[PDB]
Amino acid sequence: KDKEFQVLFVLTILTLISGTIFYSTVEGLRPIDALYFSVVTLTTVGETPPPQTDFGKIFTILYIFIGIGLVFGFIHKLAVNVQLPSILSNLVPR
Amino acid sequence: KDKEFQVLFVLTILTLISGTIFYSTVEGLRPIDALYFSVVTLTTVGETPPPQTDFGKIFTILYIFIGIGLVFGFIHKLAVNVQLPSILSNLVP
Amino acid sequence: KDKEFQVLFVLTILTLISGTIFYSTVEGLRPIDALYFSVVTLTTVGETPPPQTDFGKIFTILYIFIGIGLVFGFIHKLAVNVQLPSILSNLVPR
Amino acid sequence: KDKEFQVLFVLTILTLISGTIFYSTVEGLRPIDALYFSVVTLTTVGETPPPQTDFGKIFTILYIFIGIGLVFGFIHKLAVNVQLPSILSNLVP
Repeated sequence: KDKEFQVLFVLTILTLISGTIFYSTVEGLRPIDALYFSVVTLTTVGETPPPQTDFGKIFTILYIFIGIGLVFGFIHKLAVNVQLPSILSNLVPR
Repeated sequence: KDKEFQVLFVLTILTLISGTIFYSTVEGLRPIDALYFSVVTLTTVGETPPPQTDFGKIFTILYIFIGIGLVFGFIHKLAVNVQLPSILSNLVP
Repeated sequence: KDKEFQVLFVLTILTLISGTIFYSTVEGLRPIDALYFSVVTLTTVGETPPPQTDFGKIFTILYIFIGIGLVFGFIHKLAVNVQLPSILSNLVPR
Repeated sequence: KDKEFQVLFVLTILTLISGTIFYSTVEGLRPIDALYFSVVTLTTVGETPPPQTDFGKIFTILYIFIGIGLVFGFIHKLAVNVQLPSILSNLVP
């Protein structure tokens, strides 16, 4: 698998579980929506409203600075170490 | 050009067709809008509302993780291997 | 100045003038707003509504793919070749 | 740590204080909201409305160009020089 990708994967899931728990609890979201927000926020897509609560905004500011690096690193490794080899193997003629 | 840019181009179009098909079918969008969402979502611009359905949100979460890398790699190759040479050639007196 | 940064700067301004002209004309925006959109769109910040018109959406899709690379390259060079030296010079004790 | 991360940290806080002061004063926002906008705007997340005033839009255009590089450089250094070592040390049995 490659221990780095594996670890990046775990950390990213941990980061997303944490956001998911925080947003459903504090912003009153359904888990699906708290997870959805966490994800589109850390990947910087952002096509949702902002948080309503001041805790929500605060946590969110911290969550982005601490979380964006992990998330983008995971994507990088996924693309470089997972997807690129898959594509390679799939462009082989047999 | 080069087979690499060409392939990256095809994959990106495939990824965008797939999103287009998914969003028009599941979120009920006109193809233009499903394509428009796919594109602004994978490039992370996101200037639209979120998906309405739970399938839509689920697929979208997966589509971002799997798709952002391809899309940004394609833009990278386009910039480096297509646009930069074009600008070079067209700065020559 | 450094000819590369200079050229990147010009291209980015050209790209932004083009978007500014397109959006004020086709989406009916005030120039300030057409420029504002162009900018937050190419930098991927996106905190505006989408385009209304189908031409608008089409042009926008093409404008992002062709424009995001230039814009981010310009930012990179600005940060590396302009801002970093300024900061350096400004951390010198005299 | 290292003087570099430290400096990048200070500059980012300075850039965010400046945006905070600007937006609360010119766009009439509570400091929490002016800080919140500054942050999601420079990190490019953007999940809020745009500025209302023309000064606000102008400043914001400039603030993105000048500020995005600092902010992303700081995140880079934080990830590379702070978070990676922390994770390393805490994977040791």
